[PDB]
Amino acid sequence: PVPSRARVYTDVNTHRPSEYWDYESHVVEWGNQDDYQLVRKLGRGKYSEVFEAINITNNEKVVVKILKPVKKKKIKREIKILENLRGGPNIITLADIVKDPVSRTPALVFEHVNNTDFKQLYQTLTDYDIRFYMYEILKALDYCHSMGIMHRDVKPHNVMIDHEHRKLRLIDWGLAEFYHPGQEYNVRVASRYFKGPELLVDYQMYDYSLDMWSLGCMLASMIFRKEPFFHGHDNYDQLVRIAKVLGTEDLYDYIDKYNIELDPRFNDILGRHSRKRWERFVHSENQHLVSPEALDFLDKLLRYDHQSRLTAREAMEHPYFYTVVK
Repeated sequence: PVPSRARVYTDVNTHRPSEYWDYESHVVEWGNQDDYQLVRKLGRGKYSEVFEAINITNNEKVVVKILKPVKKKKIKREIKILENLRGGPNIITLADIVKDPVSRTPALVFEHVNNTDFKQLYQTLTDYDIRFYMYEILKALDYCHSMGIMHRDVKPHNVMIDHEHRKLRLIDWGLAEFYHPGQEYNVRVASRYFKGPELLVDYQMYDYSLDMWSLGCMLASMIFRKEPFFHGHDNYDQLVRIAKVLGTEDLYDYIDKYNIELDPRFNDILGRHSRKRWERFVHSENQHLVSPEALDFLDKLLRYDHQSRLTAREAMEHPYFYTVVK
């Protein structure tokens, strides 16, 4: 395959001191674990467990994430990314790092986020709230991309919103990575329904624009009230579901452009499909969420060619957000 490079924030990391991105060399500053009282486990992932907790020194509600004793490399990567992004718009705030006595591993403490006030993005929102919260997610993505970081796991479960106060956080930076031009990355990132075509066709030289495809998948599910929008039964069927919408000729042009050697299974299952107009997904019960601006925006995110997709900053300038107070 031919190389690719991000068209924005291309060499951010190249120009930084090595300490910025060389997470393996990072030295952890430890707090005191007994400042935190675990209240209940909220969830369990492949690499962590998350808990509702209280900082008993000040009665503050916090979220604690105990990192499973997997590859230490991944632990330092998440910590370094969270410290580099700390204070950025809508980025979850890492307040402390303590050693859990039971797991014997680092436990990350997050402040200004709690399970009572903030909830995962599982709500059915109005047109205005979709635009408002999508703009808040874009502020987080433009910030992390501008800091040379790709999130690689954008999905509803990684967006926390306090609806009463209209606050949002982009969470779970466990799959995030530093972008370096020319670097090959693992394609086993993101949840199936949110995987970009680059991951499905095994193109490793991807970049920040992967997060923009995932965002487009979220948007399409919200405006069309179809969860998930691209509902593949496995990774092979996931690309067929995308191709039934966007067509196979632009997919094959994308594969041709980057000289991707396609898995032969895809040539057997893809067949030939033409692009559908978005109005094919509009019906009486979602038409109130659809506008010409929403369709144009969706169209500019959901493009096979990762270099052609809107970037997070270009998305912030799009007409879909003109109505959002900024």
